Amino acid sequence: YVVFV
Amino acid sequence: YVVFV
Amino acid sequence: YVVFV
Amino acid sequence: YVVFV
Amino acid sequence: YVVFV
Amino acid sequence: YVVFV
Amino acid sequence: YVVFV
Amino acid sequence: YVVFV
Amino acid sequence: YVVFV
Amino acid sequence: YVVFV
Amino acid sequence: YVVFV
Amino acid sequence: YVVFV
Repeated sequence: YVVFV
Repeated sequence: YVVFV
Repeated sequence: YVVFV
Repeated sequence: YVVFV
Repeated sequence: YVVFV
Repeated sequence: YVVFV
Repeated sequence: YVVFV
Repeated sequence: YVVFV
Repeated sequence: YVVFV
Repeated sequence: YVVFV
Repeated sequence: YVVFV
Repeated sequence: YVVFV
């Protein structure tokens, strides 16, 4: 899982 | 916002 | 699953 | 908005 | 499934 | 709006 | 859009 | 299976 | 977007 | 399985 | 984003 | 398994 925000 | 899962 | 928003 | 799934 | 909006 | 499914 | 299957 | 979009 | 499977 | 996006 | 699996 | 992001 990867998130950029 | 970017998600990879 | 990939999302860009 | 872009989704690939 | 692919959506662009 | 574009969908491919 | 291009698909080969 | 190959897709380019 | 490019997928090979 | 290979994806470039 | 690049994945090989 | 290899990911570059």
